[PDB]
Amino acid sequence: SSKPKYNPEVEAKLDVARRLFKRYDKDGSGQLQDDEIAGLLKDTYAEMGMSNFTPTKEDVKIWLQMADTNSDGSVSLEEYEDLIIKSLQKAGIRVEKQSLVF
Repeated sequence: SSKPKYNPEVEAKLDVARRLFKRYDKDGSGQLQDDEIAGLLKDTYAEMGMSNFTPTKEDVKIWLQMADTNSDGSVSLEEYEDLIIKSLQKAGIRVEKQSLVF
């Protein structure tokens, strides 16, 4: 149970999906639909800069379940963030863990 803490180069990749997420969630309750994720990613990647690299449906189902803990059965932004990470690796983007020093 680790948080999305990576280099400042990859972190920016999450800020994008975070700005587009709210653009989809009409309920404005920080919650989004799963079936909408497929289409949401289409515009997400574009803003991320990733080209010629679409998130496979076989993988998406995995990323969701990986964060589909015991709940109503919906997808939120908190989970949608970590998803992008695994979706970026498939493209060939190496993401390592970093830690600041107080």
